[PDB]
Amino acid sequence: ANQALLLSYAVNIVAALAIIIVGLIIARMISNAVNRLMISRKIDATVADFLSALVRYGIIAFTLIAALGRVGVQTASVIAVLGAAGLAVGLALQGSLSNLAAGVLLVMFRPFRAGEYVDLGGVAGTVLSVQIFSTTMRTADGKIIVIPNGKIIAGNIINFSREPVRRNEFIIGVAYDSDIDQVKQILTNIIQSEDRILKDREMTVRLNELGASSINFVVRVWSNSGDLQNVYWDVLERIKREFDAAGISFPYPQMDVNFKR
Amino acid sequence: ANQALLLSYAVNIVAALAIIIVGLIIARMISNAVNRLMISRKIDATVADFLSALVRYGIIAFTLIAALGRVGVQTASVIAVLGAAGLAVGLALQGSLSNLAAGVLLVMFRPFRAGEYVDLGGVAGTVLSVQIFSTTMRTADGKIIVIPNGKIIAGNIINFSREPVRRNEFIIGVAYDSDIDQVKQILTNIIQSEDRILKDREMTVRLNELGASSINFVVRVWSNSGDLQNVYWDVLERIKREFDAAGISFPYPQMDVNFKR
Amino acid sequence: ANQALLLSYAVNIVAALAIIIVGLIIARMISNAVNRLMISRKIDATVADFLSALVRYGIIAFTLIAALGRVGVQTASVIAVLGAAGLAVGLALQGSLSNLAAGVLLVMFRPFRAGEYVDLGGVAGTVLSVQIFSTTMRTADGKIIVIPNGKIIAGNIINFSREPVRRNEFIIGVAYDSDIDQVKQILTNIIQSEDRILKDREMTVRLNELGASSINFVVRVWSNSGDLQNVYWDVLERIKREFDAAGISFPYPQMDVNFKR
Amino acid sequence: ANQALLLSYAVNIVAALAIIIVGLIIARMISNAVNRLMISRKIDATVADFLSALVRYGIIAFTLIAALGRVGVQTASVIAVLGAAGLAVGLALQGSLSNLAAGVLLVMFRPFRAGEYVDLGGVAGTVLSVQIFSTTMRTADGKIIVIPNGKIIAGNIINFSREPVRRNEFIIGVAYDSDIDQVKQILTNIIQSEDRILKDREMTVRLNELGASSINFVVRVWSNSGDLQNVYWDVLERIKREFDAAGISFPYPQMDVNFKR
Amino acid sequence: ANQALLLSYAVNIVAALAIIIVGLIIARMISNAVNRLMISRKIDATVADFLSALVRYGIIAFTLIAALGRVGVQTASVIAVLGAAGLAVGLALQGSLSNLAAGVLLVMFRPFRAGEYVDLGGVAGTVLSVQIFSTTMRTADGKIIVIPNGKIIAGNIINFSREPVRRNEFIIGVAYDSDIDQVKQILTNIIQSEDRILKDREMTVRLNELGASSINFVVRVWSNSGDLQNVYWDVLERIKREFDAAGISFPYPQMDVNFKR
Amino acid sequence: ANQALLLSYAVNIVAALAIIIVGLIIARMISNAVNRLMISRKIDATVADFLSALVRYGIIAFTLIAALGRVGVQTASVIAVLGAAGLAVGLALQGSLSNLAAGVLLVMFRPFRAGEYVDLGGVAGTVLSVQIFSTTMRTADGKIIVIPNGKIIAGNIINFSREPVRRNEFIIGVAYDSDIDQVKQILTNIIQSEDRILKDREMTVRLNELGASSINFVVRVWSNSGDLQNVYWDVLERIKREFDAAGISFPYPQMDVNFKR
Amino acid sequence: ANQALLLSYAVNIVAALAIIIVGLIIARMISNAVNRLMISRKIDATVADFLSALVRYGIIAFTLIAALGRVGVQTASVIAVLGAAGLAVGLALQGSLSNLAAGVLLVMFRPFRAGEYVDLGGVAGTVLSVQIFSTTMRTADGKIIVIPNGKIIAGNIINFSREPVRRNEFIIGVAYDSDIDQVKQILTNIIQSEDRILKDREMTVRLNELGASSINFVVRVWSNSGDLQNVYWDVLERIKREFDAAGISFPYPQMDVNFKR
Repeated sequence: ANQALLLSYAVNIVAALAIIIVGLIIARMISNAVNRLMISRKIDATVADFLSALVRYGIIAFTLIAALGRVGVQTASVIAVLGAAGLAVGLALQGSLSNLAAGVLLVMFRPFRAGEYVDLGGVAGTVLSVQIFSTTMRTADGKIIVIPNGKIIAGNIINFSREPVRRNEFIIGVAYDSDIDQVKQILTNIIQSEDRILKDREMTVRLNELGASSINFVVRVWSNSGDLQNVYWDVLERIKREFDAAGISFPYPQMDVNFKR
Repeated sequence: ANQALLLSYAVNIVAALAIIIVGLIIARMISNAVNRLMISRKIDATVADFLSALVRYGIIAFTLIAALGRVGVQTASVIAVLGAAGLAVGLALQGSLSNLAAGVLLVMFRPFRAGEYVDLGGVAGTVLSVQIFSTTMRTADGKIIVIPNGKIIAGNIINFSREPVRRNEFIIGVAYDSDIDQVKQILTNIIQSEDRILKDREMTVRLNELGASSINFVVRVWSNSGDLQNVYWDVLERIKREFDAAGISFPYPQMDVNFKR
Repeated sequence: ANQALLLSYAVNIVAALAIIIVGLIIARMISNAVNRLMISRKIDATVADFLSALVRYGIIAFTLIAALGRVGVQTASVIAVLGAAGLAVGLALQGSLSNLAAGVLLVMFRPFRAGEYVDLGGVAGTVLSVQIFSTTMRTADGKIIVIPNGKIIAGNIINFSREPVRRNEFIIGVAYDSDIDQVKQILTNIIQSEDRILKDREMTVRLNELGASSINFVVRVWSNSGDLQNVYWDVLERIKREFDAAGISFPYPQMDVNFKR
Repeated sequence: ANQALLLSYAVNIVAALAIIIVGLIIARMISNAVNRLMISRKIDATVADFLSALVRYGIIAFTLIAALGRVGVQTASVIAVLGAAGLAVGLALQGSLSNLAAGVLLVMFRPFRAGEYVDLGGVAGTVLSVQIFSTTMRTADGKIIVIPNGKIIAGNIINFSREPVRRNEFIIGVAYDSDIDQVKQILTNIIQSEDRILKDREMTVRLNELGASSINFVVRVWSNSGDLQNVYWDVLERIKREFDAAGISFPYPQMDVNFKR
Repeated sequence: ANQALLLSYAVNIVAALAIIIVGLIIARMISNAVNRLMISRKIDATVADFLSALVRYGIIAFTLIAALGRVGVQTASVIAVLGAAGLAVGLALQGSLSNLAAGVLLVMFRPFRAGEYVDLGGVAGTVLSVQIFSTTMRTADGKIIVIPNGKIIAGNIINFSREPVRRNEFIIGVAYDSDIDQVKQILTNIIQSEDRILKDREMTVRLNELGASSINFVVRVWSNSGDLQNVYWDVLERIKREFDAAGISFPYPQMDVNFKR
Repeated sequence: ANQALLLSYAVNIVAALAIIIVGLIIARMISNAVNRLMISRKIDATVADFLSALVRYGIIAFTLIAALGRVGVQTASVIAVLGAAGLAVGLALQGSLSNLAAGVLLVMFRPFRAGEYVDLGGVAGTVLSVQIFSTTMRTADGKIIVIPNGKIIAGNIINFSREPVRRNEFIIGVAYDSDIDQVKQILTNIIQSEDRILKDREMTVRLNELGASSINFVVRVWSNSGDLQNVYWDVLERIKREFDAAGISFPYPQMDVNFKR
Repeated sequence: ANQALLLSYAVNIVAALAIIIVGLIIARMISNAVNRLMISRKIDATVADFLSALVRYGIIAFTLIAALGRVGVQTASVIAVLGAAGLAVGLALQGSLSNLAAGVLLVMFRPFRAGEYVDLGGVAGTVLSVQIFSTTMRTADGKIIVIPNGKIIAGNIINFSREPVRRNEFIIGVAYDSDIDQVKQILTNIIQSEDRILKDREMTVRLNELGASSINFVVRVWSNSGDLQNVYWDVLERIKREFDAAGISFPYPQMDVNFKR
């Protein structure tokens, strides 16, 4: 009956039992605290129960393997398996965490605001709100699109309404017989008569190219962002009316045919 | 016959034997408990047996290498191999775990509900149900599509029926000789006569562009989500009837030919 | 001639020799057991021999480095190299393991069954069987396609025959001079005369759009899944016969030509 | 002159020298054994020499750092660097190892055999042989394609000759004036006169659609895999001859023109 | 009542209590310091509070597990879980960190400057500013685009205004009957009359190809970057005027028709 | 003045100083040896100096942290940082190492040889040489393409000249009025008159399809690889001459027009 | 008042204080040295200050946790967090490091030189210089493109000017009535009259195909790299002149029309 080694072993076993008992009570208390906190705010019953069960299982596994290590059982392989499981969970949650970080960045740097008409990688609409994981926008068609923030941060973010002034472009295709200077002066008169077109900005009216069936002119004018569509429609209808009155004819697809027999 | 070192070795070997025996009985008991639990609920026989065999093999490997470590055999390489295998399994299960996390997020944030007509990255249909891993939707054609939740969370989620009001768009192509104001007033009268078109929303009737063979007008009106298709059909048929009665002719593809010889 | 340290060294060397000898016999016995088990069931000779050789090499390396560690040679670098090799093997087997997990999920959740006509990401066919790694389907052409389960789980799974009722769609292009109400009533009579078209489902017969050379009507009717193709063919032939009898003419590509000189 | 600590240090230095000397002789002997084994079979001189040099360098590094650790120099950073290098090599060899695993799977499950005409993700040809890393197929053009097995396992594997019976499809475009029943009965007579067309399989002869310039019929018949092309050619030529004899005319692209001025 | 082991245990427990108390006060002090520093500069209240809470939780977890380790509870599994969480966070923040590094590189090497018209992988505009994470450019249309720096560093960066001289290219399509030397000399005279075209640079005027309906000439001239568009427009209008005066006719799409019956 | 612990500390400090001094001299000697070896063969001065500096810095860091560990400073965090840096370097060099492994595989298995006309994923040319990292080929146009070996190993490798015999295919489009048997016999006579066409291989001359404006025949013949282009040209010119002599007319795009008004 | 354990604790605390003080002075001295070195060469003030701050923070964290470990506080979790941060930084810098390695390889193997006209994955231009991270090329248009070296190493590198001789190809489309031998002899005479066309290289003049409206000949000739464009232009203009003189007519798009009513 040794008094040193046996007492050391008794200390080890009592310490292991204390460790496991304290771990059990700690897991129970933290489970109760988490349940109370989740009750204190909005939460789903099923998801909250799953979360509490998962954290309880984790803590009881921790204390069980700690007691095993104190007893003398090597738990290095169990630690390796737990690390592998944690890495698997991290890889699984990589996407959601990346979306969360992207949402944080979007909140911080404010590339776009609520109620701001923007285009995000092929989808354009007025932003309603930005959440932690994904934004919500309403298209001009009236559809609702929910875009995760990670793919928003990736790629360009076109902000339409950041600049108060935007430029219109008109492609006018008239017949080759039309008088170049006459067309240019008619277009210039139309541009001058318009009050919503900025006068200090460049007003480009030039012959752009020679198409297959027509000669294409380019008309580039700037206007306020909130009036661009109306300016475009007004200038287009005015151009059509003026060309019809002045005899300028928009040509149909031309063709040159040669007869055989 | 030493009394300290030999007794220490005897303690080590007896402890190793106790560890392996306890590990075997623990593996057997946990296997029985898992089998009973899987019997208590719905499970496949083959899959349940494979799962029980895998967990049994894992636990017996744990206790065997623990006994080896207690005896004195270094098991660091075995731990390295087991960690590599765990990492391989984690990488393999990354996709399924990501789908599970995405499904949890879809349940939580509720981007779309059951019975809600939505479009998910090129496929549109009415959602039937959302499971842990994948959703199910029925297309308007009547087909069933099962979409994993990970690729739903990735990319945009178009929700058609979230907004009660959606906008229609009509592209009317009439001949260049038609009277612009007459066409506009006919379209406006048609829009006014329609009761299902919202009057407080913007009712756009403008000349949109000058096409190759026709002048294109744009007609944009809003209506309730549940009547959009009928409104479109009614307005289209009414437009055709009114243009036929009023003499406005939709032009066939025009061509200008010039003869040689 | 010391009696403590030298005896400790003798214990160490004898223990190392015992460890390596036991490792060799254990490797031989497990190799024999694996060979016997592989003989007891279906296996390839070359692949089984390679597997047995690989596991034998692994076990002998384990016991050799364990003996080195017991002797006193540090094997941490060898453990690092073995861990790197295990990680490389895990990355290599990631694809096959992912396919296995996907196959397990396909068995469990049963998105599609054997003999069920489905479309899987661009390939459509009747499923023959689902294996652990890949499925087999026969296309309507008669071809055999083997699809790994991972890419099945990734992306949508269109199930054609899950819903007993599917909807047909007919696009009828008639000349602009045709009477809208006459065409609609002829189509409605044809739909009513058909017994295989469900009457309780919506039977849509509306003017869909105004094409370049014709006005397009939309005919949407539902029918049983096993009769959809025959219903389509019958309705199409009936429509052609009725339009030919009633004088409704399907227009050829129209063109409007204007002569110069 | 202490007798315990100094003797311990002498033991340490002698053990380190023994370790390094034994490591050198072991590296030399294993290098000789590897060289002899590579001589005993087919190998490249340059590649074999590089492999032997690499393994020799690895073993000498192992024994050198082991001697350093025995002396008392901590080699944890060296172990970290070696682990990083091993991980880099594993990532580099991931592709080749994945190809090897894919080849093993292809050998095991036998999705396709030698001399079997298959299509593998856009390339179709008769398989010549399957190696450890890549297969070889000959296209019908006579070209040789070497396909790595990893990208074969990824994606679908279309096996043309697995099913002894395949289905042909004929798209016949005849003028709108042609008699539907007459065309159907002529096609049916042609199908019946053919002996290589399976009679127990479905023989589909229906009006498929109404094209822009013609009405398209669908003819679907099954035949043996080794006669499909000849059956197609024979049926096509027979159809042309019968339609020419019976007056059925395949229409050229139709056009409806309207004159102005 | 032992005096060595019990005193050692008392030292351990007192040291653990000291460690946890010092950890708590250190966490509180560093939280106060971080809050003060964030108050001293621009910061969001919510984000700053979340950051302080996260760092406080991290530090208290560190000191709690340190106290557990001092007491004697093994915390290796907790360390494994914390390492997995850290790896998950690192993978999540990989994108933002890559953008930060790319922005640093863009600042250092200066591929483009503010106010410099450039094209970045499909989007072209004048750069306004470069931030830590993303740049801002204004397109010629007037739109604002925010581009993350990582995708700028990836792929090419076209710098339009780095070179003071750029080359124009004119594609002139004239009828086959036109005189080649006459067209060449007219184009050369037009090029010579232009003062904004560099004379020391190559002035290419050659017959480029034989098109379907015309023979295409290539005109390549260099000019200053700030005058390229005006030079193009002037040369184009001058070419049209000179060809109209000289009788050179730009041909409409030719066609050769042959009559049957 | 203790004689045990103080002497132990003196041993520790002297051992640390010896370790650092030996590390410095070893780093210097290995740097000199590496510089001499790089001088003995072809090397760049800048790259060699950078490599020597990097290895010197690595070795001095190793010995410095080893001396710190011997003194008693824990260097685990430094080891963690060094491991992270090594992993970063491994990820950076992954691409180059993968190219090296792919080049080794290409040398070993010999999918293609020097001077062998092959196509490698969209680029076709005659291979000049294969290096450790990338190959070089000359296209038929005369251009030089350098292809990294990794993307060669990935994807298919089309070897044109591996098979001595390749098959030609001729698509002949003749008018619908032409006599099928007459065309077939003319083509067969042309095929028979050709001596470079293999007679034992299948010589396919069949009516392939019914095109929009012509009936398409398929002519498939085999020939030696070194004469395929000349055989194609000769057969094509012979076919044109024979059809022109025999009255068979290749039809221009047909059109059927119907007049209105 | 014990004299062994208390003196050991005093040694530990004094050693910890010495470690932290030495760490602080070492961090300060290395910060001063780094600042001096960065002053001695070109550097940005902001970036240099950030780098010095980062390295100072790293070193002070190292020494602080070392002092904690010496005192007795376990810092394993802190080491885990630092390792996670290092891995995150490594993943972030992976792209830049890969670009650096690719640039080193480009310098070493010299796939292309400065002033060498090459095409790099869709962009072609004359290379100006190659830096550590990215190259710079000027397109023939005069634009400047900066290409990171990683995407240069990935994918093919087309080197236009490596081969002194390149081959031209001319596609000549003449009417079906033209005499084949006459066209061939005219083309051959044109090829012979050209002195810049290599005579020892193959001069291919054959009928290539039968197009919809013309018969296409292929003309393939080789020339020096620095004269290819001029040779092409000269041969093209000569061909047009000779065909116009000899009566050979390049046909316009043919059409065969058939009249109804």
